[PDB]
Amino acid sequence: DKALANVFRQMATGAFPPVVETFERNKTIFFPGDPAERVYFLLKGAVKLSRVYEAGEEITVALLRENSVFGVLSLLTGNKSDRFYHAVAFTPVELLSAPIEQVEQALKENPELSMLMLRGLSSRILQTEMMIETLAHRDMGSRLVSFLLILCRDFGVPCADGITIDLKLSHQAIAEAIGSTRVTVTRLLGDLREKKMISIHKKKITVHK
Amino acid sequence: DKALANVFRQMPVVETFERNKTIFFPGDPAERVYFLLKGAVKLSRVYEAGEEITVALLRENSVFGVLSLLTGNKSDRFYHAVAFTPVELLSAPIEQVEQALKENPELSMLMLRGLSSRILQTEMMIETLAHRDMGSRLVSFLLILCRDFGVPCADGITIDLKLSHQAIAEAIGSTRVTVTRLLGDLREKKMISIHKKKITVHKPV
Ligand SMILES: CCCCCCCCO[C@@H]1O[C@H](CO)[C@@H](O)[C@H](O)[C@H]1O
Repeated sequence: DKALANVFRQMATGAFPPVVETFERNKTIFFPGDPAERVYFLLKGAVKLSRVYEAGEEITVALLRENSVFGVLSLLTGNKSDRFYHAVAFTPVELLSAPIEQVEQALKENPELSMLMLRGLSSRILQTEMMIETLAHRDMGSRLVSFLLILCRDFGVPCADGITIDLKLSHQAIAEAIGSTRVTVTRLLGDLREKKMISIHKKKITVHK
Repeated sequence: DKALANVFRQMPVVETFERNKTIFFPGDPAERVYFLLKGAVKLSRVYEAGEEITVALLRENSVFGVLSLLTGNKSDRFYHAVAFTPVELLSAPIEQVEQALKENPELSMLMLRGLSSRILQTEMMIETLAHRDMGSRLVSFLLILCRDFGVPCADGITIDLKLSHQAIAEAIGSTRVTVTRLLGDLREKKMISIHKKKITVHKPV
């Protein structure tokens, strides 16, 4: 729509437009250690962004929803070459991507684009802060509940009993987000279901509240 | 430094806050934007269910109090900003910032670096808070302080801030006594030493 076409207009630099890319569920968009080459704009689906820290642990930093920008921190920084993030297609994803150097060029004396970028960084901050609340819980049960509520907000569809998260969710993908094992998540969701707090239909979780 | 002045010249009150004093409260609308000149600011977020959790430690040259505007929460912040140590800062009414973001082309470009820095600081608190044991959380938090406020040492890195056990506990979500005993254990192991209420980390490595 008009918003998307605007992004094309603000990103034109006399070479390629932003490219459409699609990724299947659970496919990696970019790996830590890989050259940080492109900036991404999420059109459909959910992206799990994680960071590999200095001691080497990988931790989810954000569950990015449609309209988010990512892969762009390096450009806004000093040092640039090497990605320390892992981006994964949490669900099937469609996005736009452009070389970092194109973004850097397009930003040049372009208040409209830097304002779009500012809103993007601000959304990234808010989403990272949601993961803070999730991971601050020392018990896995509460992390799982907080994570489900992120998904309710990002992808939830109202219904009689509550809110249906509008994605087919694997237990392993959930475990990876919250730093648990697939086995634990299956146990916890079973506990939640037996307590009548959630129901599951065709792999879509409905949270009753 | 020169960059912070640059952000300001695009966009008035000088204020000081003593240690632990609140700069702004959650539930209050965003009234001003703040440029931090001296000291440390602890930003925390109040979440829907009512828990308050640290989201960033801000150091000199940070700009804060503007996020809420950029995200449509000008009418009621869910952030709490506190002088983690005694602070000095410059502030401006948010209406003037709003005006500048709409007139001055170069302004939002100059703010991208500040927001990027905020993301990186929030991600450090992610790594700290994801630790389920308080000992690891404390150590991670001490390392954040070493990066953000550390001064190179023959002994190692000295965190150049005078911090109370209670302020540390609040930041990492622990009790005062837990932090006291953990710092005690770290001193017994020679991993840190404390002189004139300043912590030196001997090998952050
Ligand atoms: C295509 C690869 C380069 C990415 C830079 C694009 C910046 C996108 O910016 C975004 O555009 C959306 C649509 O209007 C908005 O709704 C967002 O709030 C905004 O941050």
